[PDB]
Amino acid sequence: AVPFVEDWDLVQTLGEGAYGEVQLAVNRVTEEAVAVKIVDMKRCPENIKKEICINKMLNHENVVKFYGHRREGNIQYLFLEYCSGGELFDRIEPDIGMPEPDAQRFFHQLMAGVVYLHGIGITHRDIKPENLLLDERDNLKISDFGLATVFRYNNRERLLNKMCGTLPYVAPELLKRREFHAEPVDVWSCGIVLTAMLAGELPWDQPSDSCQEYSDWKEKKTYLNPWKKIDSAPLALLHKILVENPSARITIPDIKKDRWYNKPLKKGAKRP
Ligand SMILES: COc1ccc(-c2oc3ncnc(NCCO)c3c2-c2ccc(OC)cc2)cc1
Repeated sequence: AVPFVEDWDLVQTLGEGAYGEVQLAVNRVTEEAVAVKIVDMKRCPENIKKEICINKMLNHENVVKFYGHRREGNIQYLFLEYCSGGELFDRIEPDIGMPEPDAQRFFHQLMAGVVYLHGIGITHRDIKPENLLLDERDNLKISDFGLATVFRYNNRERLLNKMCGTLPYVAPELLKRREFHAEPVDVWSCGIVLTAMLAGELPWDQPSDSCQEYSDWKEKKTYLNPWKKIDSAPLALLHKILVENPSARITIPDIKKDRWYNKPLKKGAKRP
């Protein structure tokens, strides 16, 4: 009943996506901020319709909250939780990474978000530091469900076959096999994200037989970069995640039992 609370000012561009751009909107009355993802549809309808649908299913503290959407002509609007900390990508110093206690905390929160999605039968399919945003308290939130899909419905798993994602994060089976299980693919990409956080570099362009850096890993040459920059404990976890055979790859229940994952490293937030 308050006269102007449906009014938002568009205060700046947060960035450009393929679809279009994202602008920071601020309520004229409350000063609440939200991100507005703008998707130029004459530039596709299949992508955004499913993205919205999937967003309506989601409610979790480590997943960017979906507030709504409007069609306003040929433009789709998605109203989303504003994550003022920006991309996890920007917290990774090239060639260095970040402090191991920060990397562990981000990884904990990433697993909590991924457990949530998988528990409701959704696979994100493009996990990478660009899509892991950070709120004002540096809490990690999984964003962009534009490539997400259902892998479980009525308690029945469906195998995937659409190739998608981003090559350096993509699991080797998605390049080698016609069909593959969804969950190990997201586990793999989380491993590449962990590697990036701890070494400040991606291990290979793609996990194919034709990629020298990938062969080196499969030959256990961890005296090379990026592996040499990583302490033995997290590296042991990475040996379990970055396993070529997805049926042998560690699952998330088992990641939660891993020694590094459970290693005390980090004290509270600066006077919490
Ligand atoms: C410090 O600079 C920035 C830049 C972007 C953002 C940002 O905050 C967001 N909150 C919600 N969604 C967001 N993006 C859409 C998917 O959910 C953002 C972003 C943002 C927006 C666009 C972008 O493209 C480069 C990268 C990050 C936050 C801070």
